[PDB]
Formats: sequence, C-alpha cells, structure tokens
Amino acid sequence: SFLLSKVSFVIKKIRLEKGMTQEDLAYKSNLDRTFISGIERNSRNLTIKSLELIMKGLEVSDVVFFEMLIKEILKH
Amino acid sequence: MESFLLSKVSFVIKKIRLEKGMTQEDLAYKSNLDRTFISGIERNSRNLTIKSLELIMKGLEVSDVVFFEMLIKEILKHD
Ligand code: NA
Repeated sequence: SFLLSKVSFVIKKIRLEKGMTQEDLAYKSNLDRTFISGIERNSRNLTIKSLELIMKGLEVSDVVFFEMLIKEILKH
Repeated sequence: MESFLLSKVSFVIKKIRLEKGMTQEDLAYKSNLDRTFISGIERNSRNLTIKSLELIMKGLEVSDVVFFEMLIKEILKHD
C-alpha cells in the first residue's frame, strides 16, 4: 500500500519532531505500543478512527496532517 | 460522540461518488467491495482501513492528492 507507507511516515515524522517516543504516543492515543511500532514499520493496516486517535495524541490539526501527507505524496 | 474524521471521510466519498454519476452499487462494483459496506460507510456506521480507502479512490477514479484536497476543504467549511 503506497498510501499506508505515506501515512505511516508522516506519523513518525511528527512524533519525532515532538520528541515523543512510541510509548509516549501509545499512551496519549490510547493505543497499544506494539500497534504504534507496527504502524511505523509499515506492517499494520490502520483505520480512519485509529488515525484520528493518533492525530489527537500528536496534537496535530487534521488539516495540517493532510497537508503534510499531500507534500509527502508529491515527493513521488 | 461519533468520529469527526470518519464522518468527513464518509461525506467526501459520497460527494465524489455523486459527482461521478455513480450509485452505491456502482462504487462497490468498481472498488471490489461489498455494497453493504459502501452503504454503511455513507451512513457513518462503518470504519474503514487506509487500504479500503485506496480501493474506494480507485473505484472513484480520483487521485490520493485530489481526495485529500477535497477532505481539507470539507473540514475547513465545517465550522
Ligand atoms: Na462511516
């Protein structure tokens, strides 16, 4: 999945710019650590509702997240 | 309450579907997904995976970028 790889990269990019570890993000998203780790290794098929929990955990605005996603897609 | 992003994703799928002249059944046929899953999405009653969204975008003949532009606009126009 090309789009899953891009969404996963943006997640990681924002997590790392905020200084959060995977455990920090798991906790704030109310998701399991091993699920966050799986997403970032591009090895898990994320839903829209889980994506929203991750955006809330990151405290990133929905519009900003999708602008970043578009930028990353356009690199290709 | 219900997921904001899910309701907006759902709404953009329906909007594009109708702009292309397609029925729910048509979109199911072209996405290779069950018609009852299409219908559930649009009634804001079904979550979907990123990979199902990609199949829907292929059924809609819309690029990822155009889909996300439309999503951004619909989020902005919500108050
Ligand atoms: Na839905």
